[PDB]
Amino acid sequence: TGTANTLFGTASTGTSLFSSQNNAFAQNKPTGFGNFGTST
Amino acid sequence: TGTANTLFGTASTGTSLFSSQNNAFAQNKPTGFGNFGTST
Amino acid sequence: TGTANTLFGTASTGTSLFSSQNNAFAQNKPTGFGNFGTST
Amino acid sequence: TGTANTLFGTASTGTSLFSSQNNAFAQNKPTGFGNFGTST
Amino acid sequence: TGTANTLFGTASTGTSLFSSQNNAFAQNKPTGFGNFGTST
Amino acid sequence: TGTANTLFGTASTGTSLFSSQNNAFAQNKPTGFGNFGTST
Amino acid sequence: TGTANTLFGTASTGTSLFSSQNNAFAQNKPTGFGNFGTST
Amino acid sequence: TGTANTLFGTASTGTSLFSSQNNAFAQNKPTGFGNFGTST
Amino acid sequence: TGTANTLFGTASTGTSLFSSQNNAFAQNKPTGFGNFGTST
Amino acid sequence: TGTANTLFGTASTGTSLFSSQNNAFAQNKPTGFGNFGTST
Amino acid sequence: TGTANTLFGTASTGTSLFSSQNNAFAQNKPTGFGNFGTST
Amino acid sequence: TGTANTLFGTASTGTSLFSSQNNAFAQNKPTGFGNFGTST
Amino acid sequence: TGTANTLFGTASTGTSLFSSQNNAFAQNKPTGFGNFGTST
Amino acid sequence: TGTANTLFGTASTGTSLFSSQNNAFAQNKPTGFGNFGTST
Amino acid sequence: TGTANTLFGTASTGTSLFSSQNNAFAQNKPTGFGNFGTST
Amino acid sequence: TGTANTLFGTASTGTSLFSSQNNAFAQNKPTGFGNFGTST
Amino acid sequence: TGTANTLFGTASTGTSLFSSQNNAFAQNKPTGFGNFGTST
Amino acid sequence: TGTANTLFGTASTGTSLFSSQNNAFAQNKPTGFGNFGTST
Amino acid sequence: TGTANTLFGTASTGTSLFSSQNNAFAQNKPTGFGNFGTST
Amino acid sequence: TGTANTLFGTASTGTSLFSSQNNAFAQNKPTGFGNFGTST
Amino acid sequence: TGTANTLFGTASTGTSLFSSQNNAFAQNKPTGFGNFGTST
Amino acid sequence: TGTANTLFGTASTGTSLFSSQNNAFAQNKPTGFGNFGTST
Repeated sequence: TGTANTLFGTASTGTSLFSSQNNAFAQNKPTGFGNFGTST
Repeated sequence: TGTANTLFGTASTGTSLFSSQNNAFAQNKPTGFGNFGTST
Repeated sequence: TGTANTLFGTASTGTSLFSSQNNAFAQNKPTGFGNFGTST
Repeated sequence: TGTANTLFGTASTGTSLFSSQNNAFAQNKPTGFGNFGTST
Repeated sequence: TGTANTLFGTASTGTSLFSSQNNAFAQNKPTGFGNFGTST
Repeated sequence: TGTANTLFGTASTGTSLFSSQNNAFAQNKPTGFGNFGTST
Repeated sequence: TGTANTLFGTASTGTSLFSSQNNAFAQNKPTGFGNFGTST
Repeated sequence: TGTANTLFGTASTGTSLFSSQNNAFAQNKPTGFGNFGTST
Repeated sequence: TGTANTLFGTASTGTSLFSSQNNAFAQNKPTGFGNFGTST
Repeated sequence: TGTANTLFGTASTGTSLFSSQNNAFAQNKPTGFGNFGTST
Repeated sequence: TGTANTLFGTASTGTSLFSSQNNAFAQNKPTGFGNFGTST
Repeated sequence: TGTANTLFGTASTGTSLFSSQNNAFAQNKPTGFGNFGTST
Repeated sequence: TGTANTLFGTASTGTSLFSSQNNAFAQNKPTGFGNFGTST
Repeated sequence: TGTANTLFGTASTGTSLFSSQNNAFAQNKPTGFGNFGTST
Repeated sequence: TGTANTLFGTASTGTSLFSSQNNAFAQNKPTGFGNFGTST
Repeated sequence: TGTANTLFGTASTGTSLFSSQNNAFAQNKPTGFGNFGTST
Repeated sequence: TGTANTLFGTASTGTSLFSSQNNAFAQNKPTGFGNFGTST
Repeated sequence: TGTANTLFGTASTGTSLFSSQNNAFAQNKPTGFGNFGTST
Repeated sequence: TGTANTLFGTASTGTSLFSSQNNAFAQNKPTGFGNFGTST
Repeated sequence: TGTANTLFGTASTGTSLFSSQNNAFAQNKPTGFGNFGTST
Repeated sequence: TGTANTLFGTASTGTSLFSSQNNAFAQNKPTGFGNFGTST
Repeated sequence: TGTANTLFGTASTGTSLFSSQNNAFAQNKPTGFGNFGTST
């Protein structure tokens, strides 16, 4: 109720859950994440 | 209820879940993610 | 209820789920993602 | 009720859950996360 | 009730849960997390 | 009631729960966490 | 009632729960945590 | 009622609970925790 | 009623509970904890 | 009523509870704890 | 009523409860505890 | 029931049911009256 | 019930049910009257 | 009930039910009248 | 009931039920009238 | 009941129920009238 | 009841119930009228 | 009841119930009328 | 009752109930009318 | 009752009940009318 | 009753009840009308 | 009653009840009308 981010990760190897949230009445350039070199 | 991002990742190897959320009344250039070099 | 992004990733190798969301009353150039070098 | 981020991680190996939340009436460039070198 | 971040970690090996929360009426560049070298 | 961060860690090996919370009427660059070298 | 951080740690090996909380009317650069070399 | 941090630690081996709390009307750079070399 | 930090530690081996609390009207750089070499 | 820190430690081996509390109208750099070499 | 720190220690082996409290109208660098070499 | 008034998000007033489950690697072996995994 | 008034998020007024479960590796073996995993 | 007035978050007024459970590796063996894992 | 007035967070006025449980490795063996894990 | 007035956090006025339990490795063996783990 | 007026935290006025329990390794063996672990 | 006026913390005016218990390794063996672990 | 006026901490005016118990390794064996561990 | 006026700590005016008990290794064996461990 | 005026600590004016007990290794064996350990 | 005026400590004006007891290894064996350990 709000931003509910769960993770379960059963019998896993290498699991992660990243979350960002930038709330404002005014916000100059809010990033969530930086640059990615390699993905997946 | 809101932004609900779950991950389950069963018997997995290398699982991730990235989320960004930039809410404002005014926001100059909100990125979510940077540049990707390689994907998948 | 809202933006619900789940991932399951069963017996997987290399799974990811990226999400961006830029809500505003006014937003100059909101990107979601940067440049991709290679995809898939 | 609010941002509820749980993790369960059953029989797992290498599980993590990162969360950021930048609330303001005004915020110049709030990041959530820095640059990623490799992902997943 | 507020930001409730629980973790359960049953029979696990290597589990973590990181959370940041930067509330203000005004905040110049609030990060949540620094740069990541490798993820997952 | 407020930010309630519990951890249960049953039969676990290597479990941790990090939490930061920077509340202010005004705060120049409040980080939550520093740079990460390796994650998960 | 306030920030209630409990930990249970049943039959565990290596469990920890870190919490920071920096409340102010004004605070220049309040960190919660320093740099992490390795995580999880 | 206030910040209530309990720990139970049943049949455990290596359990800890760290908490910091820096309240002020004004506080220049209040950290909670220093740098971490290895985590979990 | 105030900051109530209890620990129970039943049948345990190696249990600890650290707490800091720096209240002021003004406080230059109040840390709670120093640097950590290894955690968990 | 105030900061009530109890410990119970039943059938335990190696239990401790550390608490600091630095109240002031003004306090330059009040630490609670020094550097930790190894934790948990 | 005030800071009430009790310990019960039933059938225990190695139990301790450390408490510090530095109240002032003005106090330059009040520590509570020194450096820790190993913890838990 | 009452009205629901959102700009940027779900204004549900009806019987809104979300479910995410995983029944991965799960084996239902009933001789009689078995139901497994009913996510409505 | 009463009205719900959000700008940026779920204004639910109805019977809103969220569920996330995992039934991974779970084995239901009833002879009679077994239900397993009913996430509504 | 009464109205609910949010800018940036869930203004629930209805019967809002959140659940997260894991039934991983869990084995229900009833001869009669067994229900396991009912997350509404 | 009374109204609820938030800017940045859940203004619940209804019957808000949160639950997180884990039933991992848990084995329900009733001959009659067994329910296990009912998280509403 | 009375109104609830928050800027940055949950203004609950309704019947708000939070629960976190773990029923891990727990074995319910009733012959008759057994309920185990009812987290509402 | 009376109003509740917070800037940065939960202004609960309703019947707010928090619970955290662990029923780990716990075995309910009733012949008749057994309930175990009811965390509301 | 009377009003509650906080800046940085829980202004509860309602029936606020917190509970933390552990029922770990605990075995309820009633023949009749047994309830174990009721944390409201 | 009277009003409660805090800046940095819980201003409870209602029926605030905190409980922490442990029922670890505890065995309830009633033939009739047994309740064990009722932490409200 | 009278008002309560704190800057840095709990200004309770209501019926504030704290309890910590341990019922570890404790065995309730009533034939009739036994209650054990009622921590309100 | 009269007002309570603290800067740094609990200004209780209500019925404030603290209790800490341990019922460890304690065995209640009533045939009729036994209550053991009632910590309010 | 009269007012209570503290800077650094509990200004209780209400019915403040503290109790610490231990009922360890204690065995209540009433046939009728036994109460043991009532710490209010």
